[PDB]
Amino acid sequence: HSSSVTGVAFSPDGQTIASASDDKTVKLWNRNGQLLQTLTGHSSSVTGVAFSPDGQTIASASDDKTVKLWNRNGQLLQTLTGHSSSVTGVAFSPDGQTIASASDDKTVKLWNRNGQLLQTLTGHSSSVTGVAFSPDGQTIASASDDKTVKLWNRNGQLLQTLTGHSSSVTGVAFSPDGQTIASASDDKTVKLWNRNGQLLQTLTGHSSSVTGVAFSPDGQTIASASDDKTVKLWNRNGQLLQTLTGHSSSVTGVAFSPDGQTIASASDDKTVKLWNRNGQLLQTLT
Repeated sequence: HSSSVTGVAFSPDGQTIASASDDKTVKLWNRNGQLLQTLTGHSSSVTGVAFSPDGQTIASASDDKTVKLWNRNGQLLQTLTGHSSSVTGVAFSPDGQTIASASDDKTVKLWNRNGQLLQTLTGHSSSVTGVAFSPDGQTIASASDDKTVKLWNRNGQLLQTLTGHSSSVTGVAFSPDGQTIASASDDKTVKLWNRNGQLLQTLTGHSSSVTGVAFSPDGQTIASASDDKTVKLWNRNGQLLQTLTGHSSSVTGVAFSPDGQTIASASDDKTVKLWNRNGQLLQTLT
């Protein structure tokens, strides 16, 4: 990548890594660090990327106000138009049939893979910064600069507003068993919540804004990305397990391999880095 990497995701078998960048591309990489494809078509910075559960479809989010759907070989399949400002994040439903997009226009939109707008989730009072599907597919979680996470059903009905962060919420993730919700915030914390909206834990330790959060596939490990240039690994009890050091600028996103053994981090230093659960740096994708 020729500019900041803004997001990273692992394919379902973890053999392919997808990276989003301000250079307006998504790049696809093998686990061994070889560049496989560069997906070209967005007209401004790409802000996030997601793999479909089948590993065949890639979704990308962009400042050009669209989501694009791509196949694993780089073909553009759909352009999802409807947001009135920058799209900041994207997620697939667990059945791969629905795409959720987050936008500076203060909404989440829901789309089918044919590109039809299914629903607009309205309620946030400021930019929406990230979106996640519950692993049962029945709930949508959104993160916002209005300092909240909101939970929604597919009907667009607001279910819960999770309040407590003292600054913008930058990202959101469901645990693989759907029992826990993690949120990242400019207030330098990750907070863990249950589905009732109750705060379970506040993870403290990062020295600057937290930009993204992810669960291991067994839900036992939480990874957080920060402007303090680290990824931190945490257990469910909130204990800090590791600090992954090596990026030379802000870390913007993080993801786990499907066996939870490898962590991918995205950075403004224009790289993706791969790490072991032990905290050891493994590889750097440039």
